[PDB]
Amino acid sequence: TNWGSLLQDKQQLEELARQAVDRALAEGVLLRTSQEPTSSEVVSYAPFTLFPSLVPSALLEQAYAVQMDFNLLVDAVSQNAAFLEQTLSSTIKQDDFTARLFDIHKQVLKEGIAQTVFLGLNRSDYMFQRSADGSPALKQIEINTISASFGGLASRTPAVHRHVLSVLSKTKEAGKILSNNPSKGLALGIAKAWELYGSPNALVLLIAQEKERNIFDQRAIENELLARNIHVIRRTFEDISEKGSLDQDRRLFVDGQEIAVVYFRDGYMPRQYSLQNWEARLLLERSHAAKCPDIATQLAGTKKVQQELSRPGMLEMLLPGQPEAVARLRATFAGLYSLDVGEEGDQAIAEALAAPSRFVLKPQREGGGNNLYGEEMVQALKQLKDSEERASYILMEKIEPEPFENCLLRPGSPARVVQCISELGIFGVYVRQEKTLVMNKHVGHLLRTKAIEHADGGVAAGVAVLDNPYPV
Amino acid sequence: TNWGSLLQDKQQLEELARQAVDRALAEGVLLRTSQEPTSSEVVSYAPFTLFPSLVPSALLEQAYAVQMDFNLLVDAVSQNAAFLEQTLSSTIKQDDFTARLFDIHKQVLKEGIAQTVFLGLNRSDYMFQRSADGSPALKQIEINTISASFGGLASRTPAVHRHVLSVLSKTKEAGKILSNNPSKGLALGIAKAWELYGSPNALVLLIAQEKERNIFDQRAIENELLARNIHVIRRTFEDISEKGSLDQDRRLFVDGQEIAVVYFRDGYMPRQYSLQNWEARLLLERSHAAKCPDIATQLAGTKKVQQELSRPGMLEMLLPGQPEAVARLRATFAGLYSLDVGEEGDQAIAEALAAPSRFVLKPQREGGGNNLYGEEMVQALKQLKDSEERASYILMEKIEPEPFENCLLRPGSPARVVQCISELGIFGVYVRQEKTLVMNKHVGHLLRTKAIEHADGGVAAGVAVLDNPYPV
Ligand SMILES: Nc1ncnc2c1ncn2[C@@H]1O[C@H](COP(=O)(O)OP(=O)(O)O)[C@@H](O)[C@H]1O
Ligand SMILES: Nc1ncnc2c1ncn2[C@@H]1O[C@H](COP(=O)(O)OP(=O)(O)O)[C@@H](O)[C@H]1O
Ligand SMILES: N[C@@H](CCC(=O)N[C@@H](CS)C(=O)NCC(=O)O)C(=O)O
Ligand SMILES: N[C@@H](CCC(=O)N[C@@H](CS)C(=O)NCC(=O)O)C(=O)O
Ligand SMILES: [Mg+2]
Ligand SMILES: [Mg+2]
Ligand SMILES: [Mg+2]
Ligand SMILES: [Mg+2]
Repeated sequence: TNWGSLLQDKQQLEELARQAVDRALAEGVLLRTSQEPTSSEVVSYAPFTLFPSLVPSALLEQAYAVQMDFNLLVDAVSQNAAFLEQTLSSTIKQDDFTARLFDIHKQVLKEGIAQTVFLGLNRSDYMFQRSADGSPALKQIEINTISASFGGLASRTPAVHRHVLSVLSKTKEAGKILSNNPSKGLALGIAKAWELYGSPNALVLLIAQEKERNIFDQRAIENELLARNIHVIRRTFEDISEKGSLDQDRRLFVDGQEIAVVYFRDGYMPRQYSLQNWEARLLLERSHAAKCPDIATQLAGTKKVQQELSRPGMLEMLLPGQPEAVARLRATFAGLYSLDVGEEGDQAIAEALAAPSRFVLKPQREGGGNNLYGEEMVQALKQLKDSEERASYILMEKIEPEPFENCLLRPGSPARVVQCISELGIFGVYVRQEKTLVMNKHVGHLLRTKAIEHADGGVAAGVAVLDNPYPV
Repeated sequence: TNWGSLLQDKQQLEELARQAVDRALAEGVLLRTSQEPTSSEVVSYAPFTLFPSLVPSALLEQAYAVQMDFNLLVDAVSQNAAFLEQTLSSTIKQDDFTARLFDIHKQVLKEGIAQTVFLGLNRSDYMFQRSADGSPALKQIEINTISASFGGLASRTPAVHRHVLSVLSKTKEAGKILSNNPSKGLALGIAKAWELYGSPNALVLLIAQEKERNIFDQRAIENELLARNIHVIRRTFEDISEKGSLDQDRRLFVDGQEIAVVYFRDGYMPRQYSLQNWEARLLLERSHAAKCPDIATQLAGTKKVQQELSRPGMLEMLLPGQPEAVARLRATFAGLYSLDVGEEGDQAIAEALAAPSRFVLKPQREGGGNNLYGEEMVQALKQLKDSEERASYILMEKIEPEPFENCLLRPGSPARVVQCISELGIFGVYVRQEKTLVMNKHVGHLLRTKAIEHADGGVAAGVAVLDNPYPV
């Protein structure tokens, strides 16, 4: 178990790190370099821990047992239009980006949805909260419903931790690492959706920007598709505007080829959309191809929607008659507070101002680097208290897991032995034809770990690194 | 079959190349960059063809059916001391490098061989000669008995060619690519040798320079060892001099750890040895650890020894009573000429001077970039004719295979559609305890291809790229 003990001897560290890095590159745990995000002529290893972080087996089991419930929940939200408008009514007057996303959802609702096949590829993230007894409890940090990444690379890292332990003759521990293959499962969902669309020669369209350091993780899904004779074409929103078009039955065509599924790897942040990219996203949502996620499902992944769902009776109204599901889901909720104009918002603000190390302030963003904490959160709250703008955020109880030592490897920086905390993610996959759920599953996990000084996180954002859960 | 047809459309080429490269990096077909040969912080794909080159199945079968014979042959040569001294008697007065190798072999013979376990990991290379009928015939180019590389990377590229064909929906052709796993087999030989040495905690010592772009191909063998709980330590000759020592029973110790097998990845060229590296190689050959190859076996891989073995009755005297083996081996020999002082040497020189595009002039070197052809060969022959120095070389019939179009991918250069020729290699593995052959096998193949303008070759030397034999 204890890694700290293996991290005190320096010559041995340098050697195990050398071992890990070479095995990681051989297993395909790669990213393009930051200096040339459009080129695969040169690449490096994605950041990762030297050893797999210990994770309570019961919590890992618990995270897995609630994924099917969260896939149901996200899918009920995306279909209940009144819930989404009421939930986001205040956010959309203050947040341009949520307004545009919501406005596409509205135009689409208006014209009628062309698509008849629906699917979600997501990742639900949790932390381990020290509880009353002392028992760590599984608490949800967020749910990611657009461009849920790192499932390809995560299938490749276990071999890397087994290797590091083998070098030290810890064959027992090496043997306990869990094998994990999420990209197979994510791919199977797009496969199912393609099958159901029903056009033998239609392609899966992957939406990605040209500067994309994480191409290998996307290629992994493409490899699993390609093995089942489903072809993917990669294109940017700009490409869609120049070459995407709808036929008479609203079929999407790209370069004359028919698209069955639109898998988004881009478009979860405002910086990714110019005026024309917004038209291309509307164009894709208006089409008959299955969308991954469709625009409503992307709205279901907002932090505001997450906060609303914790209010008593909210789970019950979305998943009526499903009390055990309701319970599994609710056990994972930590404190979530609306900051809308009103008494509840005023109270949450006063609590955050009184004990700022215990809350996080979150805008309706995705992908890391956008939440506010401690000093910045305090300063922002003091300006937001009296502004309508407050409605663009939500406030949340900070989980503060017990820190454990590990060693982080990131290209270009020396191996770093430090106190770290992890975040456990479970990938979910579901597909529905009209209103019948045809596939609903969990497909694997992702443990992301970071050095203790980072309030925020995310691998693509440069903070957390890839890891594997060592069951204890 | 015909690749030329898929190489005429430019937008599609750029796209299949992009596909191949990304799949190649994901499968671990890597080299460190040339600018930082000591760092794995950044890497690229090893050069490779876009499609697998067509290879006559009968010749590929033939190359495989003679490997066990060549392993026997190389092993008989390394044990027959009179043959080696007589063969190399003239070379050693003119070639310092062969003199030093030979001198270590002599000192070791003198002190008596400490080692009791012997093994060879090699690669026998052939080209396809247009023959009388028109039928291509398998002809040996050389046999590589020291640092026989690219067996790890070759286990990884088939998935890459299957991918490229799959993208084009040629599932039939993709299905014909042969799976290949030489590093498993090479590793099994060092494993056998370690087993036989018999010390549970002794390590396999890999001799490699610090600047080594091909580390991943070496790590592949280390991975297979590590999976069988055999540990490898990587060290340079300089490290051996500073920290290697022999005990009383001539046991090799490195940093206090006992070495069972010495696997050479360096030391096949004079530039790799300073005066102290020469002492370290002698020190390792004097030891009780199994050597891969041992110094005599390295001498058995010289081009001069190859030339001598083609003389009538020479195979017969090395492998007495083995006529079918003799025949399989002899069928692969092309014309080989001694250039020693004397009538035969004068005649070969006159033939080479009369038709220089048909011969190659070879020094006793290894690894590519050292032979002489056409203009340089002619100029060298005119100076060597009357010199004692002529004995440092041998002359050989050039094989001129039919060229076929393929596309070569090399990092930093645009995909290049060109006429190419291939070289088929078969990896051999054998182990012997005292005088009993305990393992003798072929373990996989390596197809190396190059653009037609290159007289010479080799992947590490920058000319040939990795490929796969498409059986026709
Ligand atoms: N409630 C929380 N307790 C602890 N850390 C949190 C909490 N909320 C957010 N974070 C930290 O910030 C990171 C990013 O926040 P997140 O809610 O997941 O939004 P994003 O969609 O930007 O990832 C998390 O992975 C975690 O490191
Ligand atoms: N006899 C030959 N016919 C054709 N090409 C040859 C011949 N001999 C050498 N070469 C070319 O030069 C390369 C290097 O020669 P080789 O004999 O294999 O020595 P090295 O040990 O340097 O590889 C070969 O892979 C091939 O491209
Ligand atoms: N361009 C990347 C990044 C997308 C991204 O960061 N996705 C978020 C959901 S919005 C996530 O899964 N990131 C995980 C990680 O960064 O830790 C892609 O498709 O890989
Ligand atoms: N440093 C390299 C290069 C050694 C080398 O070039 N080996 C030769 C035998 S001397 C060979 O197999 N080379 C094949 C290739 O370059 O095509 C190593 O261990 O990989
Ligand atoms: Mg997150
Ligand atoms: Mg998120
Ligand atoms: Mg050669
Ligand atoms: Mg050679």
